[PDB]
Amino acid sequence: LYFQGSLRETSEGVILSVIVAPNARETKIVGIDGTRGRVKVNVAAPPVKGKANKELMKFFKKLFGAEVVIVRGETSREKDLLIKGITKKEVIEKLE
Ligand SMILES: [Cl-]
Ligand code: NA
Repeated sequence: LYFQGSLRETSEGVILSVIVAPNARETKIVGIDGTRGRVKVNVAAPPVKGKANKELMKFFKKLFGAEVVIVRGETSREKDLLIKGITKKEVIEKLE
């Protein structure tokens, strides 16, 4: 997997662009959507009541060891996550 099309480094940190597939057995990175420039993430939650947002952010805060917030897409499948205070190098190392 090449994650460089799904990330950009901003003033505040790194914006990781994902597309969520809900209702999964396990939350996990499964591939790259190159048409969207987004990481495909299976999410073990239903897509109701913010449960997929909660699971998604829990999984990524654990992975990066950084504050993760949804900056765009709270009610979309295509969510942009700001990982505050981190470089793109560090995020790519963690995604790999
Ligand atoms: Cl910027
Ligand atoms: Na949700």
